[PDB]
Amino acid sequence: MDVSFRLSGATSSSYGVFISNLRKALPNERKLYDIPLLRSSLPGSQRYALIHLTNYADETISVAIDVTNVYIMGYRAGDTSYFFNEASATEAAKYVFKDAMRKVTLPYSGNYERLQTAAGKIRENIPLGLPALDSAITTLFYYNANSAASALMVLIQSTSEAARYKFIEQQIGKRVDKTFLPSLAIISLENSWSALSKQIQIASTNNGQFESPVVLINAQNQRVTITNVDAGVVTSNIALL
Ligand SMILES: [Ca+2]
Repeated sequence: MDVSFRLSGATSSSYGVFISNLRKALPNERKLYDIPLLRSSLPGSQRYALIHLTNYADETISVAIDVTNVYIMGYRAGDTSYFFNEASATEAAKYVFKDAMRKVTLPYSGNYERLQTAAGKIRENIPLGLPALDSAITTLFYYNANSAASALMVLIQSTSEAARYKFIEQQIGKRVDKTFLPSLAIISLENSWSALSKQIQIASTNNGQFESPVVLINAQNQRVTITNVDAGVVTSNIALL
């Protein structure tokens, strides 16, 4: 289906549906503990998915996602494509937005270390929420090299990260007419996603137990360590492995 999200008329529920639809567009190798396990490898023609986002002023950006790991590869605004300077994104450009009249290769890869350096700010200090996403879209639709990095981080957390965790989806979706600075808990989840997924996978081969504890930060700003699949983050939060 055409997976889109319109900020004009948005509600917490319409954002939840958009994120649910985005997760459903991702092929699954199978499920582990009721959580979809992403395909570890796919041929280019089956590897990328698109989602479309419209800001309050009815301006739209289309976003390319690598279905193997939910990473954002690039976006399109009108007749121009923009891809991250990284191997996976170069491949993505061979399969999506192929008919863009103009193409540009962003100055950096899609990793937070590179984007934070390019933006001069860390995720902790960049407001999220639906109004934040509207502004990021406007900022990306009228591309400017000096402002794209920060907006891309808002876009990425609003899509990929929300898709990976129900807590993140919920937290962003609840801010309909206000923004908010993400908590260390949100940052901890994003940072620990590959480590956590890997431990859940390993847990399935170890009678439900992690081989390496995963230390996280909860909503109360407290450190808490996860060691098995009975943990709330595994049973009621992570949505993709
Ligand atoms: Ca994998």
